[PDB]
Amino acid sequence: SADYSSLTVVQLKDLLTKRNLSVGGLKNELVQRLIKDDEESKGESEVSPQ
Repeated sequence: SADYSSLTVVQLKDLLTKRNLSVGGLKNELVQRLIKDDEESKGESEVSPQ
């Protein structure tokens, strides 16, 4: 999630291509995009109480 921001634009763009993510956004956009996708895959915090 944070390691992405540490990577270069080319590096981030490469990971996005492999992940099939939009690389049109700025570096920060690429980081949040990878962060969201990674968090979403893990399940993310979302439950419906009853």
